[PDB]
Amino acid sequence: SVYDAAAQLTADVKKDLRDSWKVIGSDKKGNGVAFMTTLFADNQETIGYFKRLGDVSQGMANDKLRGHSITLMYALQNFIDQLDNPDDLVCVVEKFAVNHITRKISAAEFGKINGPIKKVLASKNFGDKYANAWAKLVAVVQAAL
Amino acid sequence: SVYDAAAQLTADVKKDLRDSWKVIGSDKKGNGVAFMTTLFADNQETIGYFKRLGDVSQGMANDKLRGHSITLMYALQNFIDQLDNPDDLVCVVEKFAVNHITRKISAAEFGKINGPIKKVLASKNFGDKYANAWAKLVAVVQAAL
Ligand code: HEM
Ligand code: HEM
Repeated sequence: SVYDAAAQLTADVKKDLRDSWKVIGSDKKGNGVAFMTTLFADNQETIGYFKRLGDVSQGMANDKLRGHSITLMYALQNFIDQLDNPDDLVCVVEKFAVNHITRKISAAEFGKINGPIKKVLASKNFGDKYANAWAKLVAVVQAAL
Repeated sequence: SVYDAAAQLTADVKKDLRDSWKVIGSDKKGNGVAFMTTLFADNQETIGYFKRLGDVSQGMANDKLRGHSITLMYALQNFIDQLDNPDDLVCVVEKFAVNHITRKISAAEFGKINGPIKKVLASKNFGDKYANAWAKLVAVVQAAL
């Protein structure tokens, strides 16, 4: 199933992912926090999963949230680096899913990250074309949940 | 404390970490798997913590082990990237510690990774000077467990 989702990552899709990541990944702390604070603002209900982070309204200044946000970006870095080898992408995606499955995060719940990603990409001037590419990457993860 | 341990990362220690990582981080899959197989060989008692991975003697052929090994390298990449800012290094280290604390991995247990790191580093022509540099980085994580 994960392999089938990975099949949607065509040559053009992988190219758009790498080009956008070249910019997005250049500031992991800034964009990582941007992803999270946008998620919490557009889908307040997701905050229920992050009680451990404490006062998330503090944003960047919250050490726990900042730590989580930076770390989140290295999972994407991992995914992006394995794009040319389906076997490695799949094993890393399934490895990543383990803890999220334990947390009872469904594919539908995980999909809520698409909105924030689209908004952050747009703030960097990466249009719908790029948003659709990232949605496909997220779909690979969703297939493992 | 983790804040006191982070201060132990002096100028030259950070420099040796970067120079060695430039080579070691070049092949995350190969070196990551080497780290793990060496750990399981020198400390068979730690295999119990990785029951989910299955037959760990299969090495590279074991998809779950390969997935974990590659992922492990991105945590180190994270640490190396935060060396410039002690505040970020600390929040990233504490974030990383959460799941290991939940698994009841003690500071002493975590320290068993020092052997494997020294051996892989030696196989790449990086001697004691570098092994000790990495031990100091590992000590920062140990302080958070
Ligand atoms: C593309 C998006 C995402 C990425 C790359 C990502 C990445 C990560 C990473 C690397 C970790 C640390 C390792 C672990 O514990 O598994 C993590 C932890 C976690 N993730 Fe995900 N995640 C994403 C989306 C989500 C979403 C949408 C939710 C919830 C609706 C979620 C909830 C969690 C929680 C609760 C933790 C633990 C936080 C803590 O207490 O420190 N993740 N995630
Ligand atoms: C250089 C040291 C190490 C690094 C960088 C590292 C990194 C990681 C990462 C990134 C994960 C995935 C995220 C998570 O679930 O927390 C993880 C999982 C894990 N780590 Fe650590 N780790 C290290 C050493 C150890 C040691 C020494 C043990 C115990 C003897 C250990 C036991 C575990 C276990 C059991 C898992 C879950 C494996 C699975 O079911 O997939 N780790 N570690």
